[PDB]
Amino acid sequence: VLAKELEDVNKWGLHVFRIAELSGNRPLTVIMHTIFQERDLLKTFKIPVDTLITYLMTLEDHYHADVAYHNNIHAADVVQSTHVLLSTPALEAVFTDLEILAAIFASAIHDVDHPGVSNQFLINTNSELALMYNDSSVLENHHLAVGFKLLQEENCDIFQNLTKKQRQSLRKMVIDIVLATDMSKHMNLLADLKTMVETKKLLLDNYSDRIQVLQNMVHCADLSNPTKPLQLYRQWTDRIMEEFFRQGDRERERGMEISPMCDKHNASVEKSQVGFIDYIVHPLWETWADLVHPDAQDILDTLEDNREWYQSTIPTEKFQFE
Amino acid sequence: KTEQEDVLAKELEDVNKWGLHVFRIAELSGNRPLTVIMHTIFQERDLLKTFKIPVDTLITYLMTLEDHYHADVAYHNNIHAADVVQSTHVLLSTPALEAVFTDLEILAAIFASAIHDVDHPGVSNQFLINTNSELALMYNDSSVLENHHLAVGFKLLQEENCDIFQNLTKKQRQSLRKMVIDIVLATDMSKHMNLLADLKTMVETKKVGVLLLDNYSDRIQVLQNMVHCADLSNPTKPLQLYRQWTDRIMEEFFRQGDRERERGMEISPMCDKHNASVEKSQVGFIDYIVHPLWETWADLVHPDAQDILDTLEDNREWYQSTIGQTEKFQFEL
Amino acid sequence: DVLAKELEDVNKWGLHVFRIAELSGNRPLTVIMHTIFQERDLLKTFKIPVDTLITYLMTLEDHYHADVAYHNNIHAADVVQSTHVLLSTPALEAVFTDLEILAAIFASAIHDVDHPGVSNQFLINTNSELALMYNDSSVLENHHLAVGFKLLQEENCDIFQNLTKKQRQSLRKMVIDIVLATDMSKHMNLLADLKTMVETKKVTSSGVLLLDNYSDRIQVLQNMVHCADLSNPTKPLQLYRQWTDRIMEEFFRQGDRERERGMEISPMCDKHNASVEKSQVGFIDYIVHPLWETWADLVHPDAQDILDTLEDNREWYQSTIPTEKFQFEL
Amino acid sequence: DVLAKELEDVNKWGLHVFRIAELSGNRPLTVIMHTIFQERDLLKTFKIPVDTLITYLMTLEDHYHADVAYHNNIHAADVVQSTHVLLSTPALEAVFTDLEILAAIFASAIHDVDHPGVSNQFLINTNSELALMYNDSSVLENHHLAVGFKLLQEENCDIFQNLTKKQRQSLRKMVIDIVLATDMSKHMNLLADLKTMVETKKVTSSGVLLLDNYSDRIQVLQNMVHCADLSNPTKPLQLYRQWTDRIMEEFFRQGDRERERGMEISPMCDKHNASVEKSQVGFIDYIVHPLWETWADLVHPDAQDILDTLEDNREWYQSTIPTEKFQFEL
Ligand SMILES: COc1ccc(C(=O)Cc2c(Cl)cncc2Cl)c(OCC(=O)NCc2ccccc2)c1OC
Ligand SMILES: COc1ccc(C(=O)Cc2c(Cl)cncc2Cl)c(OCC(=O)NCc2ccccc2)c1OC
Ligand SMILES: COc1ccc(C(=O)Cc2c(Cl)cncc2Cl)c(OCC(=O)NCc2ccccc2)c1OC
Ligand SMILES: COc1ccc(C(=O)Cc2c(Cl)cncc2Cl)c(OCC(=O)NCc2ccccc2)c1OC
Ligand SMILES: [Mg+2]
Ligand SMILES: [Mg+2]
Ligand SMILES: [Mg+2]
Ligand SMILES: [Mg+2]
Ligand SMILES: [Zn+2]
Ligand SMILES: [Zn+2]
Ligand SMILES: [Zn+2]
Ligand SMILES: [Zn+2]
Repeated sequence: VLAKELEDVNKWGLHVFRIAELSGNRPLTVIMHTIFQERDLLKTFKIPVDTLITYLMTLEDHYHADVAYHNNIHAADVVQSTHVLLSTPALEAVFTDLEILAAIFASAIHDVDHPGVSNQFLINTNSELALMYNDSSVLENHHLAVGFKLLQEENCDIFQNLTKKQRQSLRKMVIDIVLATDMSKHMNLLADLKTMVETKKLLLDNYSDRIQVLQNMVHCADLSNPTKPLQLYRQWTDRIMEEFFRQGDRERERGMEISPMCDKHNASVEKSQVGFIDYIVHPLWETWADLVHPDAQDILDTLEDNREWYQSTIPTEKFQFE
Repeated sequence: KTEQEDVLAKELEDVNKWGLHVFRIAELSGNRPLTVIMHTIFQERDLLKTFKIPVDTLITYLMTLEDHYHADVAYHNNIHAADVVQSTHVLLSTPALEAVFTDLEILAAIFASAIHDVDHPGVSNQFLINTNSELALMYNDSSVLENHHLAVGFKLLQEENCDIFQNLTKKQRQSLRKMVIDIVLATDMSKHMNLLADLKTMVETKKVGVLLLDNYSDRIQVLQNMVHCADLSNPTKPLQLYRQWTDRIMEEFFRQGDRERERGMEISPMCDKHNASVEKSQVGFIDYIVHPLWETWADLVHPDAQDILDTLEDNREWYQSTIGQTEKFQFEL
Repeated sequence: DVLAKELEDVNKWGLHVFRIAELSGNRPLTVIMHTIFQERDLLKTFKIPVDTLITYLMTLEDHYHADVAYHNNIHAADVVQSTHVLLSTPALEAVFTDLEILAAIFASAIHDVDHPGVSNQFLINTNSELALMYNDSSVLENHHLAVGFKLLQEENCDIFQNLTKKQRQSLRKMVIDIVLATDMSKHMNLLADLKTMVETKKVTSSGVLLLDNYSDRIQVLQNMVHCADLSNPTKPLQLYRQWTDRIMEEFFRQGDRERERGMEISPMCDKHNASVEKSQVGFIDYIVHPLWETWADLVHPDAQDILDTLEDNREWYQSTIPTEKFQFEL
Repeated sequence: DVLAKELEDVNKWGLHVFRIAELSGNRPLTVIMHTIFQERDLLKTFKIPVDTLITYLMTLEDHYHADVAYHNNIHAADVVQSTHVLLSTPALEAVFTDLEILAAIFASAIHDVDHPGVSNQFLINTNSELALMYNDSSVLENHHLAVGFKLLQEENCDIFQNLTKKQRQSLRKMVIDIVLATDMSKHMNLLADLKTMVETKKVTSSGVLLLDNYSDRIQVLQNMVHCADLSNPTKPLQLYRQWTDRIMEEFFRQGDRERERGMEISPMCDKHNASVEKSQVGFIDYIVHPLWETWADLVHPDAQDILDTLEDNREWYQSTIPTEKFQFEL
């Protein structure tokens, strides 16, 4: 049964692919709806249930089924991971229900309508998307537009019983969160959070500090694959690489320079994963674990066990460093 | 999970708390308080794993059992059974009884609570005796209903897919069966005096952090009295709930009086709507029956049952604020 | 010390006001008022010397009766603080000027000063000096205002000493219009006017209340403090139950006075034939809910969590029931 | 204090034995045995002085090697508590006497005492004095018993002082029969006998297994402790993985010593060419699953959830795969 798998909704390491299969490819709808009930978000913001389901299905339908990694399973995973991260004891009673909703809704839409290729592929091919967004956070800008645009379809406005101020406030937060998922923003985000860990009171008594924690939270949820039970992590690696190698096949067909990690004929899958952890995932997830000491120690330890597992198996690093 | 199912699940989180809103749960479940509460308590206590009880079999039995409580009966219906089930579930987890009872003894107390008033017709044993009912004739005027409640609770195990005990060994089943019988037959009010006197004697010479109970007589004594305490637990509930229980039992009692009047029978204690004092009857019920029982219990599990005993005396005072045959009656138990 | 940690809840509906009264040494109105004024920076804004404030607040509080069980300095503190929370309601963000805000809180602090613990009609029946001065019309409410303003003239008490004449004359007007609305005989007409406002309701582009003339701005401020006054049945049940126990003791003393004197006993003042729980349900059904129902719709959906408790507490009192003509004809 | 809360789970499969070892101050065998003796009333039944029991348990436990990653006191404790759970399975209710229970529990407790963390073959090929003493046959298993019984002779350590000669001679025969059956070279015939018993299984009138001869009775107790000994994979994955890490560390220490000495490296002992997950899968497919499948048959349906976990945990090891001649041979 599906229902019995959803009981793990509050735990790190939910059987997410299992839920994907059991709900008939509706992991984003079933998990988002569970969490909305679990958090009493339908009562608080008077979201009609039919309106919520209809929107969620709509949002899910706009994730591509042929995209290996950035599809509805990835989106459900980031939504659920943010739901767990919100519930850490060191952030207890820190966020309002509007900020809670924002981080969770921002996580839901954060990759909607992904074509399975990078911003630069879109930029180099003179895509209509890159032309509209002036080669700047092309997809991340797009994910937001599509996610907000989708509220306008029949019976999809889930924010209809929010006041003007609540919609303004929510809208600003969702934008600041999803635009922080752009990787060219990782270095400054980690730095800003590095500073907060050093001068913290936990209390956050202005918008700039509050959006900043919420930004990094969803960012860690986005970069959380390596911190998961290994049998799930392994599945995230098979999926991203399948997507990456496809862009490489596409770049190669077109006579383009093949991107970092996209060459199936020259792929150090294992070495790239240690590089992802060493350069990006671990440096961030360690700074999070400081902010919320010791709430993520087992998450941090799972990360180091996976890195060691991937190391043992070793029979783009320029890109990781920058 | 529907929107009503979620609100019901939100109510069900209080299953471990005295004064659960059992009437809201009755409404929210589509009049299935006993199925939902029993199912919850079996999950919580891992009784399905422990006794390898198939889940479909457990739900099919629960519904079937609840279907044999009479909807038209005002007190001794399925909301009452669920209340005694839940109240026992709480009393079992009381700090001073921690790790005292085996898995089978726990199943026995809970199953006994569920079945203990099944198929109650709304009338006393004496009404059934005086009318020469077949029930009385079968059970020789002795614990007529209490025998019936048991007979029926065990009978329904034989319906299709209803045997929740199918994977117990003969030893396990013979033990459980004997404990359920000891517990339900203890709910007959003609047993109140001995049950309490023996409990008083236990408290007197009681060994202990948690209570030490070594032989069968003493363990069955505590279990019988615990369920007897859940059975007599209305006055110890928040006033909002206790008042509902009173209206319900008085509506039941009054129906029996009207039947007794119709038939030119003598009207039973507390069943006369043209001459009843609801409040006065409650003070008697507490002073003579419920308080001396809950006082003793609170001694046994001290100081776990302190708020409970305090609610009891607050409620007695409130019924005192608002104020013969029935005092004679209550005095002799 | 201990007080300081309770006073952090001054922006919340349900402040432990009775404990604050204990910890401050029977000085709740002074501390809660001083707290609210610093919180709203009303001293810097209006050039109020902090010693002049505290002296006046001490003076005002002293003129609340320590022997009156309900209408004392704890009730005033409670009305001040409930107005303070009601002024921060989202649907009213940036609506009211600092002067209009000072007016609301001032009015609430003074609204019951020198209350003798008996009704207008007791004063009127007995030919009291007060009823003869105010011509039997809003006797106590006129007095509360008059005392509240005359204490400004005691030593080092004039908190408005640095207000301009236009500010002073405008503040005075608003404070008067507010407190005179607390006479329960103005309730029927106050609600009618608040109702007609919800049916012809204008809202700013930011979503908040659009009030552009004086009649409507005062109207809202009148009902707000009127809601703060009748805010007991909407607080946590532990607070509410204490307010009922206090109002009745004070009602009962009035009845004892009326019996002694051969006077007809006022509704709810007979200790020998009393229905405390059922009169609470009547208070809620006929007066409080209908008022808070129309406030909720005025600030929709801000006042939902408060309306839910008023309906919760009505149920707790309803369940404990073993003067209606009075409640009806308002 | 936090220890009492963990020892509540002593009757339960999946007890947090590592957490109990940290909380007792590296005394899992002493606390766990003591708990079980208190819960089974064994001290009363056999007039075992309580100080004698503790001194013995501290002594026995002191003789498990601390520097050994798997075959240490934690493993001894784990096998004791697992047998204790298995003895209580509903399908064996009232089958075994008190002295047979005492025998299985004591046997579990002593079964790896003074284990040096290397195999018999290693002790044989290096001509150890222990191999010489035991003529290369069940070298370690003979030693664990000799030490286990030898320690009864230390000061205040004779837990069997108040047992009659008949009882002592009977307990001793049983303990020896049980521990010597923990030699893997006996696995095949022990299992073959369990299967036989399952095929010609008799239940009593009250639904528990019938065993009217010593050969049948000791078979079951041998297989029970054999099951407890091979129970790691049937534990919560979180417990199982610590067991797997600890054994492989122990195996890998021996491989390093064999390499150092120019010896052939034993199966699963080369840290440079290891398949930690493929080994657990094979360990389950060849040894653990055939054993527990047959046990779960004997005690049907008592061990269904134990068997289900086994089957979940195998699949987890398949998923983490990026020796077999040895496994199959047994
Ligand atoms: C589990 O395996 C992985 C999962 C996700 C990523 C991402 O970078 C995802 C992801 C995200 Cl969060 C945001 N912009 C694009 C993508 Cl492609 C990933 O990438 C490794 C890696 O080194 N990532 C850095 C990076 C920077 C700029 C563009 C693209 C990538 C993984 O390792 C192969
Ligand atoms: C809160 O209101 C009540 C709830 C339950 C009872 C019972 O006695 C229930 C109940 C139970 Cl436990 C067991 N045998 C029958 C019933 Cl009828 C009750 O009765 C008061 C009272 O005085 N009961 C004594 C009595 C003795 C023998 C037969 C019947 C009754 C209540 O007060 C009127
Ligand atoms: C918590 O319980 C109460 C709290 C306050 C009141 C008041 O009405 C106070 C209050 C106020 Cl606001 C204004 N003029 C006088 C008083 Cl006495 C109250 O009174 C109930 C009630 O029915 N009041 C209606 C009324 C009062 C006076 C004149 C005309 C009409 C309460 O119930 C017993
Ligand atoms: C959690 O994982 C394990 C746990 C226990 C064993 C044992 O075999 C233990 C153990 C036991 Cl019961 C009895 N004689 C020695 C040991 Cl070394 C184990 O060994 C693998 C395995 O396949 N075992 C077979 C075997 C036969 C003969 C001698 C040694 C081993 C594990 O897998 C690596
Ligand atoms: Mg993205
Ligand atoms: Mg009965
Ligand atoms: Mg007044
Ligand atoms: Mg061994
Ligand atoms: Zn993403
Ligand atoms: Zn009953
Ligand atoms: Zn007032
Ligand atoms: Zn062993």
